[PDB]
Amino acid sequence: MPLSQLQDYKPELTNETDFDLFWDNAKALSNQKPLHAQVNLVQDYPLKSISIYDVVYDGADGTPIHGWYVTPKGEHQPGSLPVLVKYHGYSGNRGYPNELLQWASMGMAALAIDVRGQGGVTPDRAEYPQGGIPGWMTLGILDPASYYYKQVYLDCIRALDFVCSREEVDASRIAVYGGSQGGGLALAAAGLDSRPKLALPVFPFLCHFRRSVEIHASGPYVEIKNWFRRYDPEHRQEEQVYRTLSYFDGMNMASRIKARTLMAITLQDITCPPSTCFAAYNHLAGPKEVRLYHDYGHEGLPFHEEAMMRFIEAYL
Amino acid sequence: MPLSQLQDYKPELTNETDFDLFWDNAKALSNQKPLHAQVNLVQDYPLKSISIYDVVYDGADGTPIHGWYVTPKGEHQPGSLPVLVKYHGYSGNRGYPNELLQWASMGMAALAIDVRGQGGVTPDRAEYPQGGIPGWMTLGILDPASYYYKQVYLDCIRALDFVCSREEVDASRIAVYGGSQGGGLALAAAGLDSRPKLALPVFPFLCHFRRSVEIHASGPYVEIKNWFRRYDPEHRQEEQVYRTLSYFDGMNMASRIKARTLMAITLQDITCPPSTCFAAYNHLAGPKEVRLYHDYGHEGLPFHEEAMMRFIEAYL
Amino acid sequence: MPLSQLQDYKPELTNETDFDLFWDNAKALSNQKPLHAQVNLVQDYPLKSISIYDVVYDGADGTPIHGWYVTPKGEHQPGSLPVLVKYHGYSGNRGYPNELLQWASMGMAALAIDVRGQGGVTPDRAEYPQGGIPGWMTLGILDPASYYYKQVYLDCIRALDFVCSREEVDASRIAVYGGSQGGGLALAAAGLDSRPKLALPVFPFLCHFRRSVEIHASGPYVEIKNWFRRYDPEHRQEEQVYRTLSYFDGMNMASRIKARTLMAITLQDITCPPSTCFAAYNHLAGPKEVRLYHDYGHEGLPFHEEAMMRFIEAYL
Amino acid sequence: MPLSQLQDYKPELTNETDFDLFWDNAKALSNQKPLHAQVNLVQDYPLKSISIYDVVYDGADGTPIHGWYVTPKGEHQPGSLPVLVKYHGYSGNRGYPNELLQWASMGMAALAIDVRGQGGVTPDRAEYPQGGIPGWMTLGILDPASYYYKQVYLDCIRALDFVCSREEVDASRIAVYGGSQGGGLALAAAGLDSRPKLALPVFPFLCHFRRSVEIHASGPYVEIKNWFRRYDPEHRQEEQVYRTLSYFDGMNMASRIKARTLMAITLQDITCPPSTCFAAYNHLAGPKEVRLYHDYGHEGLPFHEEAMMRFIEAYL
Amino acid sequence: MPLSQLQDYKPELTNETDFDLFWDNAKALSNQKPLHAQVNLVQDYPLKSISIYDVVYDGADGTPIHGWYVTPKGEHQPGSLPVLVKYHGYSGNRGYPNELLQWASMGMAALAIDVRGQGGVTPDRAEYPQGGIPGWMTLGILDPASYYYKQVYLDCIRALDFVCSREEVDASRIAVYGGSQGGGLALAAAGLDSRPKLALPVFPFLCHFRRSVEIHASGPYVEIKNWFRRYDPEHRQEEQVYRTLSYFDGMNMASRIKARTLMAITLQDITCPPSTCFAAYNHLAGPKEVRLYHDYGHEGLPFHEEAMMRFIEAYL
Amino acid sequence: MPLSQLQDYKPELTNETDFDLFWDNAKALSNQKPLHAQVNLVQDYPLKSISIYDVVYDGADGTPIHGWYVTPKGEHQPGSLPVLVKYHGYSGNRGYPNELLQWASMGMAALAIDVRGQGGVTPDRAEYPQGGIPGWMTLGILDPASYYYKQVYLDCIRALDFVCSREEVDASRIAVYGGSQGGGLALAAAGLDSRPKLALPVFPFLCHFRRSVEIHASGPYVEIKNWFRRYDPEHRQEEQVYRTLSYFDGMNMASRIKARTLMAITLQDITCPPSTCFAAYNHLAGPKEVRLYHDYGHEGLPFHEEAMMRFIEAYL
Ligand SMILES: [Zn+2]
Ligand SMILES: [Zn+2]
Ligand SMILES: [Zn+2]
Ligand SMILES: [Zn+2]
Ligand SMILES: [Zn+2]
Ligand SMILES: [Zn+2]
Repeated sequence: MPLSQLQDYKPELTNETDFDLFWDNAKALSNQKPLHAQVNLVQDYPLKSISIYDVVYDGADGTPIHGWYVTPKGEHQPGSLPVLVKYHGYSGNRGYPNELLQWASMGMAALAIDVRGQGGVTPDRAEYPQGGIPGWMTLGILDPASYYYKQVYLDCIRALDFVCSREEVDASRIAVYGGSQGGGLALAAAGLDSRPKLALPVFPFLCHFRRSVEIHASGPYVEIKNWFRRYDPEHRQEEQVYRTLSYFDGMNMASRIKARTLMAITLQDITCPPSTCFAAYNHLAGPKEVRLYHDYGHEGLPFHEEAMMRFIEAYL
Repeated sequence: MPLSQLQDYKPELTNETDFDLFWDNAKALSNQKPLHAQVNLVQDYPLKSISIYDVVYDGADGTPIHGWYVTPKGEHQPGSLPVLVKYHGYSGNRGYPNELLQWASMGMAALAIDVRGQGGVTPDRAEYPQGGIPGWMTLGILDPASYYYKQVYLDCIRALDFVCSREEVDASRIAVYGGSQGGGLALAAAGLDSRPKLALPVFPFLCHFRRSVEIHASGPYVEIKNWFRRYDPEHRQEEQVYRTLSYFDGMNMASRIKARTLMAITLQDITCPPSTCFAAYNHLAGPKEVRLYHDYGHEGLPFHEEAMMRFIEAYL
Repeated sequence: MPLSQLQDYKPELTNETDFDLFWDNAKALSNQKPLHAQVNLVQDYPLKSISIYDVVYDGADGTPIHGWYVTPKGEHQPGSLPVLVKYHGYSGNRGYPNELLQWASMGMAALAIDVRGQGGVTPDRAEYPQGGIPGWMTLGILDPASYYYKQVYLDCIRALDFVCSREEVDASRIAVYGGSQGGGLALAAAGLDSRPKLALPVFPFLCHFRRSVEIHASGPYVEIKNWFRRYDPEHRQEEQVYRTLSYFDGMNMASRIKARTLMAITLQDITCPPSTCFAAYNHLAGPKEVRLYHDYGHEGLPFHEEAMMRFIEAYL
Repeated sequence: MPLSQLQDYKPELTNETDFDLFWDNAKALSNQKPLHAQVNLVQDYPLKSISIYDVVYDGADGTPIHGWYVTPKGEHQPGSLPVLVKYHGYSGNRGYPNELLQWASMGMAALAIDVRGQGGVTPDRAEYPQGGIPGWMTLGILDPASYYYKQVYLDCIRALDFVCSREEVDASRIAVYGGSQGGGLALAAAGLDSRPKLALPVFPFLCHFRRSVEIHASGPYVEIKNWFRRYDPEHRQEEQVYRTLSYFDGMNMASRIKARTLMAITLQDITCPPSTCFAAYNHLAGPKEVRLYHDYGHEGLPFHEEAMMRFIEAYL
Repeated sequence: MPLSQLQDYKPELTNETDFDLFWDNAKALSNQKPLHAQVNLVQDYPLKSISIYDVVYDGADGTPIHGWYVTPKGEHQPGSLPVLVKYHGYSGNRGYPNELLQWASMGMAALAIDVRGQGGVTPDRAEYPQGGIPGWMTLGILDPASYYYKQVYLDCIRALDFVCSREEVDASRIAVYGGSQGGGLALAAAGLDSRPKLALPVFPFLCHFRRSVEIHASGPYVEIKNWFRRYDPEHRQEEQVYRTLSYFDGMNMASRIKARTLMAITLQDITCPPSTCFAAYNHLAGPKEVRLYHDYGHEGLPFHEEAMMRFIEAYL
Repeated sequence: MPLSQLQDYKPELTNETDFDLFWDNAKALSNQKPLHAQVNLVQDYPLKSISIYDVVYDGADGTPIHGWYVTPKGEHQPGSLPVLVKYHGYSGNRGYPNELLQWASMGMAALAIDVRGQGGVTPDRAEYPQGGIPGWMTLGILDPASYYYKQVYLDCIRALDFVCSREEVDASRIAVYGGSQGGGLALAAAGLDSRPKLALPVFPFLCHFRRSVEIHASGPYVEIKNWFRRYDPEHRQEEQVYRTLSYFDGMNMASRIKARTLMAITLQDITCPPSTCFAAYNHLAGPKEVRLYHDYGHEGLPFHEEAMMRFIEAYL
């Protein structure tokens, strides 16, 4: 897709008429299950200008979700610290505490959590009706009530609960952030919950699934293709598959975001094609900015750090 | 490693002292769990020379294992039919019933089963303490009691319980067969159970783990290397990782096989490298024969089918 | 080409006005040359349900063409058995007798032949006026009377004469099938001869030659571009190259097919692109069905075996 | 090379008798050229807990070398701040000020400089006798006095003079750090200068040149091979090429390092192969530690940040 | 862009209003530096049929440009000999004198020169305000006056002055030739100077710069993309970049060429895309002819030698 | 293999006892069959310093062999011109008359011929008993009397009868030259016939077949490996295959060469590996010289032309 085409690219929403009903039912599941947040301070870490906490809280179905919570060292009044909540890339994990340093040295608290079952210490306790393709995208794909990303989305909202359980945190100054899957999950946390003030998705995955699969996006979108290869080579269940996926689709989530958003889009990206990123961005309901990186694909953006900082200082 | 060294290659066993104890505990756990076999005749399949059953039995933890059970059509006396159990490759499934025809046309019954959680309708109900690398090789890798392949090997022994429960089947004429993961599973079945008379591993996976990994074998062995990359970059838990895997290592299973064995090894194979295949082959306790395909890798072997037919006709 | 355009794609036929006269003359060559069939029962083969014959008969120019002819065991009444003729892929051969087991267990005969000069025991005794590119697609390319595929199309017709010469065979129940080049040869056999009742081409090669070269199909179509590279850099003989190949083109054959046809088309195929396959399917002159496999390329299709067996049970 | 041998690989020093005399003459010539340091406070950076200066100093031939110099915010006591000098990888640059954040938040000053002529605003004003291969590895390669890395190794040392000219900086607590080319530059700086107290090379480039080229390392070592291709196909000038490179070789620089060294070595690295890194490590004249990452090549080492930081805290 | 559109493709010229004034200011400053042309006869080169000279003249900034100059043997009259000047590919050099033998066996003189800085003995003495990407495409890119190909273009013209100052040579029968980079230089040579009678560009590089970058052409055009990556990720300096490059574009030069031009264009070339070559061709102002090699990419064209010889004989 | 042991690598000759008898017999038949050479002068070729002839002679089995025969223009005394015979690379052809110009300008006659069946107008009249792999390496491989290179070798010896039958040629000053397959044919022409004075093989193909195959050389040796994949997966026919190829092997030919030889060997060559070329070099019987190009693979060698020209001046 050429560029002035991408910038007006606004395909029709795929949300089923029961989208909000499905979600507030899923949120009722979460409301009945307490956080039971365990927070243990790490004192053997060499950075020293920040406080580092090892965190675990219960997901809606009892899965213990692990994170790192970091603050500036020193005394903080109740409701004084802004907070950034960071979600991570497909197969990754909470990372190391020092990657939250930038946020803490701006005066902010920050949280990085594991996505259940991925390459960390957080397991996946949900049960699925059938097997799948290596990875997570195809687990429970035939029914949205059992789909892998239902409990993931709920784990991501309960991270906002954890931050607001801390009295030093200012609940009116929450940003959600992430690259790729991380960016998908920030769109969903800002789409499903009212509390986030800013969203900063970078090349978000989990957007416009039908198109992503159709144009042979690389990376984890190929799992959905491999699903059809093994389960349904004539595409007879195609409709059930894309219907299930519509409830988690970032484009549908974007139509319900009122938070101010800064999106980063990379024009040579073949894992999260920019037409899927622009699909979501142009359905954003609140004010928004975009950074277009013409010659970058799915990879590190060291220059984007400073743009995110400016944005946060201006509006958080 | 050159061919004449391949066949003198007999590295030390890595079985811990309690290998047999770990397994007969896991087996006694399976012995308390009835199979609850359900069978259902497929009506209107194009082949009318065979009867085809859609089959489900419970694993030891209650997971419903699906399969296909195929016999020559018509009457058979109790205890008359020899039987072949087929196990499938990594990520695959029970396949299609026409792939078991060959066996039925030789007057045999045959069963193919799903491996739990892979590309089939058979899910994985076991719980793991942590997440993992996409795939199944790293689930529960820190403790053999909770490791993925524990319940897989038990499902595979329970496939022998299923075929032995068929009244038409002759329980003294059972063969176990599979390629790659399939071949590893057939060495497990024959290693952990006395009933199989023949074992037909094709390029068996799950053999000589520490060598597979260190010589940088491609395919699923790479998940173990990626475990290290994410969880343990200085290899401080390498000892626990390879002691977990030793309980499941086909080289240690081979040492308890008394069945007559026909192994295929492909000399250009970078996925199940031939030194790891030879290492298990050179520890087989019973009679054995090998087919060496010099210019083939990890790929379909059209000529091998005939070689297995002759072996089966001669000895089963 | 996008799926909705693909299905309606029906380009102009390239057949020259003397297309049927050429083939009439080429068939008169075949009429001069008797078969001299030799049939020899294969002994000690492990499948005892079937009788397997090792077969040779002469091509029109005298080339000994070898095959496997397989029947159900025991005697059969004159004219009783339906028969399947199998043609193989580019560089392949007659295969192994066990690959025709499925047809015998359905109560049918079957025949698999070598294509002349390819990777079996059947040489190519035709003489060509010039050299060529490695392979067979460019031999004699400047004159259809001397082109590689004339004597090949005639050996394919003579395979049908071989089967009708068998006492047990029913001439009114002949099917022809094959994949890739075999699919092309099946199209040729049904379009040039009236005897075949069914045709089952899978992603057929030798279709819409000028398109297949122009869009840069991989695999053997590349030999034609290489021909221009070596013999005709400026495309001065372009019109004569495409004229020669128009006489062998499956799209032209398909317009003369009255047999009922089941075609498989793989949508990601880059060796036999689907626009070229559909170009033939949409010129077929008899009843037709298509199976379209969205996420497969040029590869094995284990699900298609059952679709073919059903088609043959229904219609042969 | 297998691991235990690799850990003890200590090949013979290639330094000419000349080596210290050559560098004595090059350094004396540099000391005739004032620094002419210019420093400009960056305003309107979003962080605010650090002071950020845009920095330029003269190289020994007048080239204006650019950098970022970063301190914790506020005034500091004379001679109080430890300092980290970071040199960058092949083709890169001084990066972004936020990348020096972690050093500053430990109480340290930090300087990141451009390597002359590579991907930043610092040109290269040195003149060379011939042309060369794209890149910088082959510029002046027939004469050590005109070789690209002579003015580069002097620019790096003059970075130590710029930090020492800052009143806040403690000259007895200097650490030199870098990855790849930067690891190479760090070994040179610590080897040709007596001021660095710590060296932290990550998979250093510019070590054991003759072995690097002849085991066909990837990356910029390829430029040297291409030099032979273009200028000397039969290797008649090879002894002059390797004599030149010997004055720059990290292994020869290591035998002159008395500073305490922490080296990161990647085992699968094919750009800076592990034998070349180990050759240097085993010639280091001071106290040393190694981190050996088995499953990592030429890539980011995020776990390594924590290890450098603990090392800086115990010893800087 | 398909074949019939390619041929008519005549995009708008990008030359700025001051294009002619940029170039007569660059020539003014070239005019003031005398050629200082020196020659030197090579002794026992094995071809005795030809006179072989090792040659050196000064570029406009005193860079000494080395060449091979070849004439038919013995002494010649004043003004008798026609002459062909050959420019070389990206990163290459003057070649070997045997490569000019064919032009000399036609009773011509021939000159092949090094392009400054590339893979020969000729250095580059121009100074640039910043660094660059490895290679030469990005040196001085922000400023037309400081751009790498300014002095290159001037050295290519002064090659003309060198041949025109040899007594044997006939200034009215000058041809300029070369492949890829050489093709672009030949374009610029015949477009900036009145003297060449014939131009023979082969798949010229340095043509239609914006298009070459935007369609992801391989080879050196990718350096301009890597420039934006490293220096300007949001393309805020896109305009100055392409402006600079417009002073050097073959398209703009070709407008001013009144000489007679034979252009080889390769339809599968991904380094020098046929659209950019046809853009330059359809802007030629004098007579022209084209050879369109359909199945050739960026490579040797042994058949094109004869065509160039025919064009020369007929018109030089 | 490392260079020191390459230079002393002289493995065992694989010639059978009947190697000389085989070739005695094939040459006796060849000697009974006249050449019936036709020779027609080419007109309107732009060069003029040369006389060019289109040539055709009969092979020993009746294939018409086509070539180009080139001399200095004008008349010449009987027996006065030395001659170079050029054989081409695999899939190639006689090339263009301008590529012989170099040899003509030295005062020589030059002949380039076609290899039967390859990318020219020369067909292949031989009959083979079986099929093969695409290309010509496998044709007739189970029997030396029918092997493809038997009649090629004889046609190469008949190129010498053709040049000796020309009045102007000096039969005592024949040189045979070629690269890759051409180098193999040069070695066979010098090993089978007594007339050539010089041999100039460049990276000879057709050497030490068993090694080349078993170390996985790319290019046409891969045909022999593909022969085992298709015909003989378990290598039951490996000694018949290598016995056939031993009759054609350049290493065995080299044992019988009396002529003076200049060999170019490329050290990074993966198509014609250097140990296979050294195996031949080290069995040469007469005097010899080598040029080792250390960083070159299977590609053009523009510096080698001059060294060959020096060799020919010195010794022809
Ligand atoms: Zn959707
Ligand atoms: Zn182990
Ligand atoms: Zn056509
Ligand atoms: Zn050295
Ligand atoms: Zn432009
Ligand atoms: Zn041999």
